[PDB]
Amino acid sequence: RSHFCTEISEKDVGKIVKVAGWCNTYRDHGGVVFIDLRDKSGLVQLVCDPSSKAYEKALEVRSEFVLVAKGKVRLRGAGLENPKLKTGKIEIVLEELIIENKS
Amino acid sequence: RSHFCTEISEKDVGKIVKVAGWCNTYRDHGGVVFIDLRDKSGLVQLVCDPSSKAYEKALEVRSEFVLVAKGKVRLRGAGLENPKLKTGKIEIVLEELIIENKS
Repeated sequence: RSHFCTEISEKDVGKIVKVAGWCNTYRDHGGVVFIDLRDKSGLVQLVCDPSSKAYEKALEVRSEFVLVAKGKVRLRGAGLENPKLKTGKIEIVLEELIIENKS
Repeated sequence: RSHFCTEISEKDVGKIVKVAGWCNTYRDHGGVVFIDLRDKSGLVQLVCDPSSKAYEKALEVRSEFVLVAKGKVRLRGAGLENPKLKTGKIEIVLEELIIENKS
């Protein structure tokens, strides 16, 4: 059972959640993949590094790809909170990712 | 295998296709459900009537819900073609539908 993006907050840290949406922004810096996932409610940040089983799939993501993602909620890094997002204090550590469109 | 929404064309008439996207517009008229499904490639029309197994699920659709749909491609009926859309000569008769968000 999924959450809408903005139903996830600092209250959910430690929980495993499922979200479904589309890629608003994909970013890759220092080997770490950051995906802003958009759904009807708004945005949540997915984070994936090479130790995750989802990483290879995460690397194929492009803007507007349809994604169904599962992972654990955690706080964003020190000084990395985004005050303009409802979910801006947290991110989802990506454990599983399905790209519903082709590759 | 999915097609991107606007990869579906006249050459696909009669074939079964799978598409994934979000609801751009939901319309219900005369008991028939019309969904403009949007993905990275653009829009395609899904059509669903009460004789479809996917009808009860289709009734739950709202704008911006993430959908994964399967159905048969056909020509839009005479006079119903929409030349303002790439896929405007065709539509998908909905046979199966999954709503990936909570509905």
